[PDB]
Amino acid sequence: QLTTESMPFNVAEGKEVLLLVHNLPQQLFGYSWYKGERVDGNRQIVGYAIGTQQATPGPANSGRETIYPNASLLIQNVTQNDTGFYTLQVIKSDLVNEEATGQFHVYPELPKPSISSNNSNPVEDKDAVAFTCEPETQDTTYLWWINNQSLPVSPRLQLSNGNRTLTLLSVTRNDTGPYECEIQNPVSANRSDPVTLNVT
Ligand SMILES: *[C@@H]1O[C@H](CO)[C@@H](O)[C@H](O)[C@H]1NC(C)=O
Ligand SMILES: *[C@@H]1O[C@H](CO)[C@@H](O)[C@H](O)[C@H]1NC(C)=O
Ligand SMILES: *[C@@H]1O[C@H](CO)[C@@H](O)[C@H](O)[C@H]1NC(C)=O
Ligand SMILES: *[C@@H]1O[C@H](CO)[C@@H](O)[C@H](O)[C@H]1NC(C)=O
Ligand SMILES: *[C@@H]1O[C@H](CO)[C@@H](O)[C@H](O)[C@H]1NC(C)=O
Ligand SMILES: *[C@@H]1O[C@H](CO)[C@@H](O)[C@H](O)[C@H]1NC(C)=O
Ligand SMILES: *[C@@H]1O[C@H](CO)[C@@H](O)[C@H](O)[C@H]1NC(C)=O
Repeated sequence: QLTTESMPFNVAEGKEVLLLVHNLPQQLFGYSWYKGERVDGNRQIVGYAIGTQQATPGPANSGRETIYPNASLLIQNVTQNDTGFYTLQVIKSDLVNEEATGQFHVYPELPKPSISSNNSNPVEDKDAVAFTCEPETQDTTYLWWINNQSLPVSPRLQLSNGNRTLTLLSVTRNDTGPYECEIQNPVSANRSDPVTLNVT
C-alpha cells in the first residue's frame, strides 16, 4: 500500500515542500511525479530510472523540482499556484505500474492588519460603535483581542461580515480599553496596532 506524505502539509509562499514516500516496493524500475490526480504524459514533472540512474525533467518541470533516489520529490520556491494534488507513479521490476497521490496547500504570508471605527467619539451613556479589520484576506481567521484577553462572548458583542466586523451594541465608559485584531492562516499570523476607546 504505497502512500505519500507532504511535509509540511501547509507551506508559506517562497518556501519549499518535501513529499515523502512510504511502503516503496522492494524491486523497482523507475519513478514519475505528475501534476494532478491523473497520470498523464503532458503533466509529468520529473522521472527517474534506477537502472541507468538518470533523472530527467518532464514537460511540466519548471526547474524548482528535484527527484531523490528514495522517490522523494522536493519543490523549492513554492507559489500559491502550486496548491493542488500530486500523483507518484512507481514502475516495478515487472513493469506493472503502481500509483499513489498526495497534496499540500500554499498560503500567503499575511501582513499585520489594521482597525477602523465607524464612530471616533463614542457617547458615554450608550452607543453602537462598530469595529472592523479592514485588510480583508481569503481563507483567513479573525481574532479580536480586548484588554489583553480574548473577547468575552456576550450578546452585546455583535459580529458581522463573517466576524471581520465587531459591533458593541451598548458601549459604556467601563468598556474603555485596548482593542486589537489578529489574522491567522494555517501557516502564519500576527496582530495589529491596538486601538483605544475614547470617553470622558
Ligand atoms: C529522501 O532523501 C532526501 C535527501 O537525502 C532526504 O532529505 C529525505 O529525508 C529522504 N526521505 C526518506 C523517507 O528517506
Ligand atoms: C523565487 O521565485 C521568484 C519569482 O519568480 C523570484 O523572483 C525569486 O528570485 C525566486 N527565488 C529563488 C531563490 O529562486
Ligand atoms: C507579520 O506582519 C508583517 C507585516 O505586516 C508581515 O511581513 C509578516 O508576514 C507577518 N508575519 C507573521 C508570522 O504573521
Ligand atoms: C455607526 O456608529 C453608530 C453609533 O451609534 C451606529 O448607530 C451605527 O449602527 C453604525 N453604523 C455602521 C454601518 O457601522
Ligand atoms: C498581552 O500583550 C502581549 C503583546 O504585547 C501578548 O504577547 C500577550 O499574549 C497578551 N496577553 C494575553 C493574555 O493575551
Ligand atoms: C468567527 O467565524 C469563524 C467561522 O469559521 C468561527 O470559526 C469562529 O468561531 C468565529 N469567532 C467568533 C468569536 O464568533
Ligand atoms: C465600572 O467599574 C468599577 C470598578 O470599580 C465598578 O465599581 C463600577 O460598578 C462599574 N460601573 C458599571 C456601570 O459597570
